Amino acid sequence: LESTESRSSFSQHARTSGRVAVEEVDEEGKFVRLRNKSNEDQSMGNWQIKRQNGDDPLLTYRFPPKFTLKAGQVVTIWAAGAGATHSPPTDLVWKAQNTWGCGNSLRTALINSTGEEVAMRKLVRSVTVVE
Amino acid sequence: ESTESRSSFSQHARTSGRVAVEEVDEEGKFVRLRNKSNEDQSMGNWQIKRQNGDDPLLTYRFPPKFTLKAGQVVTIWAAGAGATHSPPTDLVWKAQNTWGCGNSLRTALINSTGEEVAMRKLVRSVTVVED
Repeated sequence: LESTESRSSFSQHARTSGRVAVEEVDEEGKFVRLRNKSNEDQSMGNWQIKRQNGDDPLLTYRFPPKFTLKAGQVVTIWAAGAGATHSPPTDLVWKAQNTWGCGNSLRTALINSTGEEVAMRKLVRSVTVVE
Repeated sequence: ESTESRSSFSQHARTSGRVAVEEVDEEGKFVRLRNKSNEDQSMGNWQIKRQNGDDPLLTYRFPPKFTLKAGQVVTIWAAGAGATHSPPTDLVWKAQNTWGCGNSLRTALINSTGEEVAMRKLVRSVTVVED
């Protein structure tokens, strides 16, 4: 008998330089997925992923000192809470952080070994309900 | 070699009465309606009006007697999907090959006196940063 009405919007802003893109970001905070979209391997030892969730404190993941994402390949980095299994080279677990973080603005940035941002993907979700 | 895009996906939904437009296939194969209430809804001679941007209006007409029971769904398939007509859960729109695809899809439920009682509109935008 009650009427309902809502507007939802979900936007994805992506930017990539170099060989590796931030391909998929879990809205439920379980994982971040990268892909080497090139025909050459990418060394990613001591690269980082910086995660800015709104005004939440920055979260930073650091890759192993030696890690290679091969041409065409995907790596998924799982937060500890997701219950995934550490299985390189396709699946890595971030043991220190239980979630990548949830919320209406999630910015995931890939950082190379010298500290430059080389790719990012930002998810924004807005919802308004008629009252 | 650098790439950048912003995509957005918006859903505007409005429902009065017992029956909502629950899911609209972006590939045009089907529309699913849900009786969200604890009571049956008679929908004999109701209509679904589909406005895809400025494309010609598409109009589906329910059978002259049709009941969507409390809590239940009905999926209306375009003839092109190859579904099997199986009332009351699946109805095939035999004359019409697709619900239509595109960046703006508006699906409205019309009762037997011509009132729009529910709707769901899906909009997709994508902008690519220019060289």
